[PDB]
Amino acid sequence: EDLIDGIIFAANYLGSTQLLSDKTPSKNVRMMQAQEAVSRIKQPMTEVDLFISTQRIKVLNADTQEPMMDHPLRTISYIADIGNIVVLMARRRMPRSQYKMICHVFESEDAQLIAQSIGQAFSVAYQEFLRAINPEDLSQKEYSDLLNTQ
Ligand SMILES: [Cl-]
Repeated sequence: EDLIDGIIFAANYLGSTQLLSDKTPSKNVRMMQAQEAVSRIKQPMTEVDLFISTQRIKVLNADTQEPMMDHPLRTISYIADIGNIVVLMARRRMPRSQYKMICHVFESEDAQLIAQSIGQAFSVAYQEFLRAINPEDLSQKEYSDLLNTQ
């Protein structure tokens, strides 16, 4: 076989928004944060390399090759692409009972491939809960809802 364990994409990092809350943010709140982040795109940027594996997503400065963000895959709450834009949201570590959600925005010719690569690295892990129900017995609306709350 020719299994791929990691992939790196060039992209321009446009910046991020951060949301603090006293309870984990709902789906409706996360989608509001994602739209607001996109609506801010005018435009300063940093060239980055975006590394995706089954364990984590890391953003490296392209020029220095030093990490700027390192997110374990299990903390990603949302990934989407629209045109050349990629939006990636992650729950940041906070003391107990405080919550911080970060929404990063990138631009790349490979936006759709990047979002697809993240999405599938994720739902690979999430479906690894055969040892906790058989995903293949959940409808589309059931699995989709699992991903949006769990
Ligand atoms: Cl890794």
